[PDB]
Amino acid sequence: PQAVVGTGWTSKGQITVLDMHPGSGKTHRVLPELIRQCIDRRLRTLVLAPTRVVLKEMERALNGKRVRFHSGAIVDVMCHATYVNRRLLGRQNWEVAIMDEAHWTDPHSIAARGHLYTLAKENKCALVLMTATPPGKSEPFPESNGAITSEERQIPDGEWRDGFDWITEYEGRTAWFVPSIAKGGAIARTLRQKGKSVICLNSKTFEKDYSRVRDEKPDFVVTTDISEMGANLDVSRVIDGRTNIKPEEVDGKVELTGTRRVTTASAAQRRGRVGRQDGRTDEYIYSGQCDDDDSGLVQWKEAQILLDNITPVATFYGPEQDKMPEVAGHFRLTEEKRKHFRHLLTHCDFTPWLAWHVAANVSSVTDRSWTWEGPEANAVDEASGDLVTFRSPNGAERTLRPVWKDARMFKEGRDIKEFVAYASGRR
Ligand SMILES: Nc1ncnc2c1ncn2[C@@H]1O[C@H](COP(=O)(O)OP(=O)(O)O)[C@@H](O)[C@H]1O
Ligand SMILES: [Mn+2]
Ligand code: NA
Repeated sequence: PQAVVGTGWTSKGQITVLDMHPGSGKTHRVLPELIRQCIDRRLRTLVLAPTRVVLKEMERALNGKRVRFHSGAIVDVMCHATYVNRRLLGRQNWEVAIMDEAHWTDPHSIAARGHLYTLAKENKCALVLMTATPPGKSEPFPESNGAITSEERQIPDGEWRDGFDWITEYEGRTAWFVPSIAKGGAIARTLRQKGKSVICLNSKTFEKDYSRVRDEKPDFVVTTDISEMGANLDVSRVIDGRTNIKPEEVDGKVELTGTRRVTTASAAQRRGRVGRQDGRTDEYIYSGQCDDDDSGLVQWKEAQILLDNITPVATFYGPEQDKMPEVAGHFRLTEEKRKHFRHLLTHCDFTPWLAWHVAANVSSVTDRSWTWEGPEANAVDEASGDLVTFRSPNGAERTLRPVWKDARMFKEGRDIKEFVAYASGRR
């Protein structure tokens, strides 16, 4: 059991980074020991899971302990997002905070470790960050429970016919990381045409399909970064193009153009899907280098948006603090507008970026004219190339043309149809 958590780790102001390689037992071994200690010492304790799947991991890992799981117990377990979103309103307090997967660059995750770091720094609580890749450390090839042979090869970027026999002549199960759902679909179509069984994991398919992997044992799992954390794919090979889709504010809009190179922490998680078992050798096949400079991504603005509205002078976790795009408190809203912000996040599935721009600028919680009164360049097109139309309750035909344009609302795991429900005032 890691050295720095024998005792004194639970002391107000203590920040414990556990740099623990993948498969090393952060979730199923170390966490139950930290909770057993916290409960014996009667310390009110917060546990933060990135995702529902890691939360369900924790429910098994903390089976037979007095713990309350959130969607007469002093340990609260919830998702990073749940914590931050609740703090946007009679807030609860804990004196120990344990964050699992504390590398995650989801804006709720950056915001939560920022708030907890700030509290720690003011002696309000003790903080434990657990991850294979602490923020600041640049290490794509961390340690494994078993050997991984890592090799650079050219990897197909879409459909292919000949020239990559090593993909289909492999005898074990593979996980192939792809930068988008669309790129995922084209890889999966080719693999199935080559007679392979394939399950696609992404935000649209996960809750139905993740549990199928264990059972069906497909030749391939074609997955986005959704599988970077707490996903057990039980594969012997990862194929990793080392790309991701990059949400970025460009000329006042959020775009999803093109690909960025992954961060070391992402490459490590992707490689981390294999080498989980000693006495087995697994493969990690990759293409090209990593890039730890993700400062231009909208996630940092979205993290500050969330952090400024859940708060001394609050900062990001120290290593990430260079990436706060504005002076602390810049994005704080009035109470009344934070209420609107929280509604749009929790009930309308808005990005933090869009929810902030709407709540800061719009007169009423009932106004929808912002969805059609944007500049002509912001008009949203259907697949067939026609501009999306819908009807306000008075029967007026509108073209979807939002003042604030976030491409994430109209592709890659969200549908135009759900935004139209909101724009037409059905919400
Ligand atoms: N106390 C325990 N009870 C049950 N399984 C455990 C326990 N400790 C470790 N394991 C198992 O050992 C492995 C630990 O890896 P895991 O906790 O996923 O690592 P990490 O979170 O550091 O990536 C898993 O297969 C887990 O189920
Ligand atoms: Mn884990
Ligand atoms: Na399928």
